[PDB]
Amino acid sequence: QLKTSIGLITCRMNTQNNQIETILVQKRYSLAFSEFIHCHYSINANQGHLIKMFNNMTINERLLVKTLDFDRMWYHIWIETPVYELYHKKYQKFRKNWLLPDNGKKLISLINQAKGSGTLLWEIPKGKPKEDESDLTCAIREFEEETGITREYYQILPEFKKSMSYFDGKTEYKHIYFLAMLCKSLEEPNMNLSLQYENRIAEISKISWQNMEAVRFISKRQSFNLEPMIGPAFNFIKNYLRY
Amino acid sequence: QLKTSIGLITCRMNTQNNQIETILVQKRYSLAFSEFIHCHYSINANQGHLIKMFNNMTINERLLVKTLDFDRMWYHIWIETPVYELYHKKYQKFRKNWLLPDNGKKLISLINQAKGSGTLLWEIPKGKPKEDESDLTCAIREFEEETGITREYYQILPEFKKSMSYFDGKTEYKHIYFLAMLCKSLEEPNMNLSLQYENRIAEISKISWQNMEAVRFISKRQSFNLEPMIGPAFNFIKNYLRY
Repeated sequence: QLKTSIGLITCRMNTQNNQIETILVQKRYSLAFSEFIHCHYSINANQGHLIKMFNNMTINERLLVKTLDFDRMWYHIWIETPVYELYHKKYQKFRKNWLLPDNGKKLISLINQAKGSGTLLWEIPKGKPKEDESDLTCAIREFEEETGITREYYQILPEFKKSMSYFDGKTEYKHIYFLAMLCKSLEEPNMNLSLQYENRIAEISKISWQNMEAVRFISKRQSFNLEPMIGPAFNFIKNYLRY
Repeated sequence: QLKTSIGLITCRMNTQNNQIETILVQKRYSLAFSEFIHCHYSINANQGHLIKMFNNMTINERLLVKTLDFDRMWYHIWIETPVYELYHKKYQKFRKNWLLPDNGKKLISLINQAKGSGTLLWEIPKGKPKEDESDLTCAIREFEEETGITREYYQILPEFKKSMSYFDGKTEYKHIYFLAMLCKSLEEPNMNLSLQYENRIAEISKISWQNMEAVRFISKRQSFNLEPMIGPAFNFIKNYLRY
């Protein structure tokens, strides 16, 4: 099939240096954890995944799994949003895998034997377009759903549009990116994260300005490499700022 | 008074580059969170702290506080180690601050109004010496309590010893550091973190080799600056490796 996400690259010049920075966001939890409490694994096939899943969670996440209070695990991703059917499907699939048969003991054992720890991803804010939206409207909406940064702080630069496509697993994920330049100054965007706006924090743990060296530094340390999108983003910024 | 911690700086040469790296560890939770469930704050004095404490927690931590299940907050730091008296002291101090008076509503409100998010520290493994120990014995013991890295992997370099002293708050914290060079190769130290060794994970979320640029990068982004200890550590390594 074709999974397609659309995001926005928002940049500024932090006047202290002659350096272009962009907004990246960090995820609160790992994919591995999310795959676990949504049961994206089988207990009859693919052992090697079951082992990788547990290893690629953070230590805190594993500690949550060691609890066996699936509700506590659910809260970590959902934070009390009401999905009962979703909940109870996953809960019963959870109950039949390690509570009925072995009473946790295989799960708990697998948790203990799990070695190392995962890494929470830095990403360009991106999302899935609503049915009646233009690409750019999705990008705008998703960008400030995720950062509180409203329209009056940036100007869309219309003639930029980059598109990565992935199939490392497999199907095809198309990632499309517009570009924005900041105008009203905004020195501390990580300050828009607050538990009262439960959708900025549903998935984000940090918002932050990142120059290029930060972009490269983070990319050496996570599977998702994001120089191919910030590289051209910043180049386009430079050529724009000249004129 | 004189608070004194003693740690060990363990280095290697990752042959791929001509680059010296050292072991740093990351904390699982923030000081702000730990100050909160141990009641290192007053509700009658120092409002400005109460606000900073909440802001300097991670989003997950705040979500734990938004639970009001103090036991769930306790588990985050203690992971079921038996301290009942400690627990019940802190629980009752917790109960009388926001459960009795306002039934959470001021605490929950303060949580919601909390803006931004904290950062979990990267540190050189360090600890507090037992009563009958030499400095170096504390450093050795604490180093592999915290990383699983036993004695046969490194050689102590005896003629290095660095000592920082802090009083930004205030009292005096003396931080003393020995130096070790790796010998048996150890390509992936983050693999020693596992919930079966509950004391390596009690406080650590990642172990990792860091070259100098990583050291500087992390230091621009956390209050604890650690170039003054790795700087001389690496210099001493270089001069050692020559001869």
